Amino acid sequence: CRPVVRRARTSDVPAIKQLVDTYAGKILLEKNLVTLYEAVQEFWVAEHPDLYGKVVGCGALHVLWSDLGEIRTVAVDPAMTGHGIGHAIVDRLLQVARDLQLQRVFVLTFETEFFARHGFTEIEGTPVTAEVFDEMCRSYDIGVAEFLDLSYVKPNILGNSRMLLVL
Amino acid sequence: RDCRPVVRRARTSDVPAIKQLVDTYAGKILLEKNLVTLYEAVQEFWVAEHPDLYGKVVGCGALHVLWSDLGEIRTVAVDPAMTGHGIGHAIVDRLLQVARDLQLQRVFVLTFETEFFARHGFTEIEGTPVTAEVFDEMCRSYDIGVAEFLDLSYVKPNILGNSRMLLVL
Ligand SMILES: CC(=O)SCCNC(=O)CCNC(=O)[C@H](O)C(C)(C)COP(=O)(O)OP(=O)(O)OC[C@H]1O[C@@H](n2cnc3c(N)ncnc32)[C@H](O)[C@@H]1OP(=O)(O)O
Ligand SMILES: CC(=O)SCCNC(=O)CCNC(=O)[C@H](O)C(C)(C)COP(=O)(O)OP(=O)(O)OC[C@H]1O[C@@H](n2cnc3c(N)ncnc32)[C@H](O)[C@@H]1OP(=O)(O)O
Ligand SMILES: N[C@@H](CCC(=O)O)C(=O)O
Ligand SMILES: N[C@@H](CCC(=O)O)C(=O)O
Repeated sequence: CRPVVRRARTSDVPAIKQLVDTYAGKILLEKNLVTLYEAVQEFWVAEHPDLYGKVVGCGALHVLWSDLGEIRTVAVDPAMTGHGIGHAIVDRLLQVARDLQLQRVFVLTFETEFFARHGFTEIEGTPVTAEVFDEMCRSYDIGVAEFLDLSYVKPNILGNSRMLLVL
Repeated sequence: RDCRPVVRRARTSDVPAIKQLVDTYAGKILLEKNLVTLYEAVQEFWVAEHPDLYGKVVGCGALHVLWSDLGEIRTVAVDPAMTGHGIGHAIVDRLLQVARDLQLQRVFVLTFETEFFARHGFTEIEGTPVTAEVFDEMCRSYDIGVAEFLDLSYVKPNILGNSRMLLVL
């Protein structure tokens, strides 16, 4: 299995949404269409080569600061799991992270083994509320960035695990 | 065109240069932008390299996707010492190609540089701007149903009192 992983187009957003909706709830955070469209340039999709490039998976990398990214919304069609599509997507995202000149990537996930294959290690966060987080983000600049590591404080909504990768 | 520069995807390392370009024109000409905004939006940004000066960033531009069929051109800026040589146009050429690649159907822009954008096929349009507060209510409601009747390009607030222009791809 050699999925093609490529940058998303607006035309893939429906398939992305469908993927999210499959797992949305206590596993993945819900996303509406407008949110996805706006984020489209963060998104990569996996194609099924034998099936004419049909989209069977997705993932996103979101930039927080000059040195830090977060992987989000990685999902694979439940009928296509276990063939390396997932790992392919993550591989791509990490390369993008490198190309962008990021130094670290974090993720919030229940799939700790999956991510551990990529070198992610579980860390103990200091999560805050959404409100506190919004305060932090509003103040965020060079000075604040000196002492505040967003990877540690990013809210944990689903109650999953926090993991970190040093590029 | 004098300068046919390399136009490439932004990196986080480029953001200080981008910020410098924006701050050069910010206020009346361009909407200001802090570092955090820029970092988050980095993946929307393209930069123009000086062909001889160690690839130094001498221009920038971005495209922002609003909905399946619509995008907006933002924060296009060129080093003042390097203007009039085709860098601007090279940037916009790229953004427009990105738009097409993305499967956008239309692109808009809010600008004082009307002749510049007209070169790329943009025509002025009669906006019906709303307040920022209203625009935010609109965005919070936005979905397939609303998009049926509400064209965000007509209503996006005009902060700077410039011209509103549209391009059908
Ligand atoms: C921020 C976030 O997104 S949080 C992250 C997680 N997202 C989710 O939980 C959403 C719901 N879950 C899913 O969509 C999927 O189950 C995913 C994304 C977790 C995994 O997708 P999969 O496509 O099954 O992943 P992939 O197939 O690459 O790997 C799974 C197993 O297949 C096998 N496999 C791995 N690589 C390959 C390969 N190259 N070729 C063949 N088989 C492989 C391995 O046995 C592997 O197990 P591992 O997890 O121990 O490495
Ligand atoms: C959302 C938004 O971005 S709003 C719009 C853009 N932003 C701004 O206004 C920010 C401030 N302005 C700037 O940074 C610049 O002046 C820009 C971006 C508007 C123009 O950049 P430039 O690099 O000067 O663009 P470029 O050289 O391609 O400009 C073309 C003009 O200069 C002259 N010119 C351009 N290329 C050449 C060339 N190769 N040889 C000779 N003359 C040229 C032409 O007269 C042309 O006229 P036009 O304005 O009718 O097209
Ligand atoms: N990748 C993020 C979007 C990040 C953002 O643009 O805020 C998501 O899946 O929603
Ligand atoms: N491209 C926009 C940002 C778009 C966004 O909200 O992501 C800018 O010039 O900052």
